[PDB]
Amino acid sequence: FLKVKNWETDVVLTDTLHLKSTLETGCTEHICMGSIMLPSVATKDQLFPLAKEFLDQYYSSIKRFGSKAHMDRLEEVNKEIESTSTYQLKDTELIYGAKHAWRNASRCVGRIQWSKLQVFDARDCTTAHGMFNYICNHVKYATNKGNLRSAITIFPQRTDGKHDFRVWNSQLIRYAGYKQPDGSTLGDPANVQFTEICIQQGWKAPRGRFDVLPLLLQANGNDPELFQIPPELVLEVPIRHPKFDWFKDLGLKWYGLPAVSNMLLEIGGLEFSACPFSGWYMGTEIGVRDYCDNSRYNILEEVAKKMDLDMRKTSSLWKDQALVEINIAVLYSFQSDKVTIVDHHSATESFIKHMENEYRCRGGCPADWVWIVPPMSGSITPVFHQEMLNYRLTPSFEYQPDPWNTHVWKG
Amino acid sequence: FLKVKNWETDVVLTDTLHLKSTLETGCTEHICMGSIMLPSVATKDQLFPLAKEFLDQYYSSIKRFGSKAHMDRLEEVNKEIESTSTYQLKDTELIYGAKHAWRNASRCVGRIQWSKLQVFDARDCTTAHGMFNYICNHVKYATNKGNLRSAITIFPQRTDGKHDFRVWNSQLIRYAGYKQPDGSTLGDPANVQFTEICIQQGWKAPRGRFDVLPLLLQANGNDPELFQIPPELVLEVPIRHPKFDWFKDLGLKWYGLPAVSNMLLEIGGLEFSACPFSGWYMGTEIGVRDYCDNSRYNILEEVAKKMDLDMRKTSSLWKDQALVEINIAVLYSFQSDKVTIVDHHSATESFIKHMENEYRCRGGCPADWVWIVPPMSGSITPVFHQEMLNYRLTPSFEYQPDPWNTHVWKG
Ligand code: HEM
Ligand code: HEM
Ligand SMILES: CNCc1cc(F)c(F)c(-c2cc(C)cc(N)n2)c1
Ligand SMILES: CNCc1cc(F)c(F)c(-c2cc(C)cc(N)n2)c1
Ligand SMILES: C[C@H](O)[C@H](O)[C@H]1CNc2nc(N)[nH]c(=O)c2N1
Ligand SMILES: C[C@H](O)[C@H](O)[C@H]1CNc2nc(N)[nH]c(=O)c2N1
Ligand SMILES: [Zn+2]
Repeated sequence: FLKVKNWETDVVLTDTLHLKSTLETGCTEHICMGSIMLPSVATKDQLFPLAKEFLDQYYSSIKRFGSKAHMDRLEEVNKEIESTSTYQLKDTELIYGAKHAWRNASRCVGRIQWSKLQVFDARDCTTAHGMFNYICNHVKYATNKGNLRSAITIFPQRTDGKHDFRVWNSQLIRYAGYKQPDGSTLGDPANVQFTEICIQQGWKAPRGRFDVLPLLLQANGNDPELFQIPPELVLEVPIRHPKFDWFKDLGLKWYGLPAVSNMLLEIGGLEFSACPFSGWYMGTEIGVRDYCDNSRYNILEEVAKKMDLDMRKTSSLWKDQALVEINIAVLYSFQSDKVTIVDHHSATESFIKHMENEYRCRGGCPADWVWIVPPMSGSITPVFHQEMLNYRLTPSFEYQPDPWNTHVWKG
Repeated sequence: FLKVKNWETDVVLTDTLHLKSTLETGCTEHICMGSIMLPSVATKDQLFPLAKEFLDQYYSSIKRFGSKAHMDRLEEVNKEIESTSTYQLKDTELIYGAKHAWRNASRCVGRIQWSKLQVFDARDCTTAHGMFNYICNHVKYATNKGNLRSAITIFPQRTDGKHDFRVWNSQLIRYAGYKQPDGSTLGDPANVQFTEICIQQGWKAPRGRFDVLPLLLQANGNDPELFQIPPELVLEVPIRHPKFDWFKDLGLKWYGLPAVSNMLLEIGGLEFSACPFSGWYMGTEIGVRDYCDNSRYNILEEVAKKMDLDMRKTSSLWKDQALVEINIAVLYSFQSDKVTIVDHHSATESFIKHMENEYRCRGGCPADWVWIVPPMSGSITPVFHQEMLNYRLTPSFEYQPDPWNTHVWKG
């Protein structure tokens, strides 16, 4: 019945939710792997315990634990796992499972919103075109004219393994990355291998900077196909500073909608290999990681110059100073456009408040300190000072291999 | 034989040193405690294995593993643990053990220096006055006119338990903290309970801000006694900015020498309860933690004002902007005074290089990501992007209770 302390407010909370934890973390009694980025077909025997566990907590949630309805649904799913060696989720069960996959995502600082999630049931989808249509309506709904709304679209679950629905993009909206004749890189270096796959499958690249990538959609295990998101559905924010008018000359912009598409949603032992989900951006993901990561857009070089900073000396903190301006500007631009965004102080304060609620009415909140603390100004945000216990609850979002490493291809 | 990756350079290194790990981390297979700050008399039976292990690696180090000298020293220490149920370290063994306690300190970003350590053997000390004298010569030597040098002074080891040598200060040099009649706090709020103990034992407090605290020294389990470090031995740096002359008006200064005095040094199963050790400061400990921690000096309030920043809105990043100036100033002040200091970019780069050396010639480097990453500008330093394995090797520095919670007092 462990305790976690906050070393800024002296607040203690008691965690018992970790007792319901099931999966393994990577750590042992003699080694901690909490800074490792990714540490490590199904059968019908394994499937009923997972189904039972999920069903027991779902009916526990609607305040009908063990009622006739719960007992009949247990027997019903049991027999469906006899008949088909799989089963199907109720609409209500799918919405509960998705909302709790988010709720349980220990690397997510935005979970105070977890119960406000819009679930789009695309389990009737059969083709890549159908996926494109579903994905388009997700983008339009979640963007909502810049008044962004959280959403997830859930495609058919894995069955045999070789019939998988997969979005090959890592995010629904990403900027292209092309290498150069002189060896360097234009666009987004993260995506250079994906940008090349698109071209290998027929993409005709407008080889510039902020070129939105096309979708690569694989349906029912078939080879994936290219589709272009109507550019009117792709909302973008131009980045200006509220002081420095040379900022516009920098010519930077980002897309409004963060939408992860490469993860796996697990519910009651069922695996949804395509489940794109979207929220809104925290400022630092664009301004610190996207723009100033050394292997991403890498703009500290220029923003420092155009401020005339002492770049000769490492200890002038020219890099730090240019970093704060960039994030004031990303924020400023998004807000003056009514496009939803959150600064890393408001987001981290909300997560402390979210943590308090979870410990009260749930007995804990799995949390990954390495990922919750923002990538700048860490100790002036309250989560730096907050002990967190990390553990794996289900339903959950999991990593999965890139599909071009697994897909027994064909044509 | 685990692997750790750097996600900025794609470099991989292989860790086998973790196999020599002995102590437990707090984590299990189902919970990770890597963000918990402090997770959890000796006998003669437990003592020989610890002595043997330490001796086997010491003689392995001087390239005489298993020689006659090693076999005789094993038998000699064995028999001394028969005779006294304890044993005594050789001068060479004490220096090796201390240097490796540092080398093994997974929370320390400065370990590239671990083999340059000056060891002061105070095991002949018998009185609090003798401790004062030893501590004074440590301060003078390590300060070295601002050309700081690393050092440790090792007082008699624990024997029965009730005869402990302890420095009651948490650091040799700290600023006093006094509460106020109006409820607030002057000085350093961290130390308000220690500042009060000093007064309860007879300290006459010059109730101001940067008042250097007196030593509280307990010798051979006796009640501790107060001593004032000659102020000429306490080097201090006045904090000015290289742009903002209102900075001097702020009237800030810090002491040059970071010297931890409350930790326990463990060598071959022997426990040195008083082992003050000192290096030089990394800029962010003063400028970010000491000055801008909410429960420390808490100056973001004023530095923001005197810059005229948008403090009405949380998302103006006024706090971030005022943070970068303060750390440019702490650094600038220390350097213009020839007083050794390191910026968080140079320090974190050196630790990557140190990590590479350890994996090569040692098979690993225990490392605590939560503590290695600096408390500001985290992801623009290379350690943010560096996976680290944490594990506990011995010799080691350990936490221990504050002595005023344990000391069976008297007079
Ligand atoms: C509501 C607005 C949201 C905000 C402000 C937010 C914030 C964040 C941030 C800053 C990250 C770190 C991303 C990174 O550094 O790679 C993250 C990760 C994550 N978010 Fe949230 N998020 C939001 C909505 C959502 C939604 C709707 C879901 C799922 C339904 C979700 C699930 C996750 C997951 C699973 C991760 C982990 C990604 C990984 O491990 O690579 N978030 N979130
Ligand atoms: C050579 C210059 C050094 C630098 C730049 C340096 C840097 C640091 C920093 C920034 C911390 C974090 C302190 C905190 O946030 O509380 C730390 C912790 C630590 N340092 Fe180093 N250090 C140096 C020398 C030393 C020496 C000489 C020793 C021991 C002989 C040492 C042992 C430790 C230990 C044991 C900790 C952990 C303290 C704790 O867990 O609370 N360091 N160091
Ligand atoms: C591989 N890391 C995952 C990842 C990469 C990105 F690019 C993101 F934008 C987000 C993300 C996702 C959501 C729903 C909200 C938010 N604020 N960020 C997550
Ligand atoms: C309880 N945390 C430990 C702690 C507190 C402090 F105030 C320090 F200054 C240091 C420290 C120690 C050394 C040898 C070098 C350095 N750069 N910092 C460590
Ligand atoms: C090595 C380390 O685990 C890696 O850099 C992690 C650190 N924490 C992070 N935290 C967030 N939010 N996003 C990230 O990509 C990372 N990267
Ligand atoms: C909760 C958390 O473990 C605590 O704030 C830690 C985080 N990392 C730290 N890292 C350093 N270097 N120093 C600290 O005091 C802390 N505090
Ligand atoms: Zn761990």
